[PDB]
Amino acid sequence: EMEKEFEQIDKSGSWAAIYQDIRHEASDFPCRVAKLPKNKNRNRYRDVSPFDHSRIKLHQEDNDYINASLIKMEEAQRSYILTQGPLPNTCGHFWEMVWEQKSRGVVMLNRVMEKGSLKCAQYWPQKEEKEMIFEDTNLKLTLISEDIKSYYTVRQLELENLTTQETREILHFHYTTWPDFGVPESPASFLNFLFKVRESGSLSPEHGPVVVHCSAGIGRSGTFCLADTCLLLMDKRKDPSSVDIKKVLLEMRKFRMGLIQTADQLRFSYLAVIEGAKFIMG
Ligand SMILES: O=C(O)C(=O)N(c1ccccc1C(=O)O)c1cccc2ccc(O)cc12
Repeated sequence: EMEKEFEQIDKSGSWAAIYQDIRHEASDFPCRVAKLPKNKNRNRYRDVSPFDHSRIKLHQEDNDYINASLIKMEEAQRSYILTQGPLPNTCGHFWEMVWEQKSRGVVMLNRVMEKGSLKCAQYWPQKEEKEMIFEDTNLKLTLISEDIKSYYTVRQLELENLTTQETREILHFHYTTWPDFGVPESPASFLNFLFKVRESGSLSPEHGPVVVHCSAGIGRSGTFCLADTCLLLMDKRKDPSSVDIKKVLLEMRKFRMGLIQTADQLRFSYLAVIEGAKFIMG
């Protein structure tokens, strides 16, 4: 029982202590390509880089670098591409990846501006009549429709490979209510957001992996992925009480560094899963 474990950590207020153990045990792999001088401007943060073994490679002979990692959960049979919020110069790389990986959905967990500063480039068109064109990767992006709700917004986008004239419908799932500081009050809205993404089929195997991001693509993105897999795992195994979130997180951390950046975030992940399990259980 993780809820029981939850109350023990809260009781003895040892969240920070536990988050730190996870941090210490976490994997550590080379990020050589990410550190190459040529890719300097392709990274938003100096300390957040994709391990070389799990990075996403753009299908171009020039520079195949993009700060994104493929997190493959074998047991859950769920894959996710966690990446940083694109930069002024990597928006075309970002959509090239979505196209190349055959992604159906894009999950954004932050706002373009937070705490008074740019946390992500405006990488999608805000008006139907103002489509965007990324000349470097020869891609056209069009806002087909948008649905703004209290806690999030779903956008229907059309991505066209100008080279082939081929087009695909991309679902933009944007969580707009994540607090500037700390984590959400209750996991409620977050979980609903997750289920909406699920319902879309964006997380399903008949499509490429979903593309998730916030600013660094490790903190909030990690929460989204950790929560989803754990819930899925409790839905698959014979004993849902066997799903160890700390264990799952460490497994994901073999694919990208720093998933879950704070003890608050970790605590929140527990809430999300515990609260999500009460509903998803039936
Ligand atoms: O974009 C992220 O991965 C995010 O999770 N980060 C956070 C880290 C600690 C506390 C809160 C957050 C948050 O945004 O909810 C971040 C991780 C790594 C580097 C970051 C640089 C700037 C920033 O605003 C958030 C970062």
